[PDB]
Amino acid sequence: SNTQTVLPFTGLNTPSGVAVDSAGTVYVTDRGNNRVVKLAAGSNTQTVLPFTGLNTPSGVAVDSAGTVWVTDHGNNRVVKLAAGSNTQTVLPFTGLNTPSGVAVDSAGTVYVTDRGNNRVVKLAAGSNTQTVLPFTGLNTPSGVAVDSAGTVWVTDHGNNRVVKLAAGSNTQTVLPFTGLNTPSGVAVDSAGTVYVTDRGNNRVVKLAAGSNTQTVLPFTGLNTPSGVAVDSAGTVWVTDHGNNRVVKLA
Repeated sequence: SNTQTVLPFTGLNTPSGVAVDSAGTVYVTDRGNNRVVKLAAGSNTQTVLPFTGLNTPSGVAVDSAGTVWVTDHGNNRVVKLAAGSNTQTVLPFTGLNTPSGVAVDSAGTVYVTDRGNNRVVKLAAGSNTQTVLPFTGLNTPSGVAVDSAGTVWVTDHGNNRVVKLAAGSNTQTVLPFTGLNTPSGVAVDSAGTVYVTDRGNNRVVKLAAGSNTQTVLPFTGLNTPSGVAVDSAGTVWVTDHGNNRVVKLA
């Protein structure tokens, strides 16, 4: 489209994370207001999800069954709400320090960027014991994404790079992005295109599947974009954190 639309959220303050489910519902962590909000496709009226006591919520993910996971960055925990639940559940992660991003795969496995500990942790579906993924050399990692094949992508925020780890691998690959300044969010689509919010450069970039060099997306007037999500139609949603808004691009 090359023409962005602003989503009709109201009263956002420094929105951080964004996720989109199969029905086109958009979930946003309204980080400055300690709340998570959602907008149904073609809806005009946002709903506030019944989380309690959040402290700078920073990442959000949503599975096929509509369960919502949120990184409660200030409380060193990850919380979830099942589709029809009014009580949040704290996941049995241990030792988290300022957790930032979260992603969930088709099997229900949850991946979290444990930002203050420079590591990525996972809770396999049906398991109560976390494992630490074998990334190396991370510095204050923020965004995380997982594709259909179980490959995990991480924005290595402090090192201005984006890395990936194939499932069951001891091999970390640095992706060929260029000139990144504080990459903070990452998304991958079913074709394997990777989208990254380049926060310090006020732009969003992508490495199209099969390409050796990045493209800058035709967004307009971004200020410190923070999070990115993609749906099955290729629509890109970005939390334009410094402008207290959420933008999308078909």
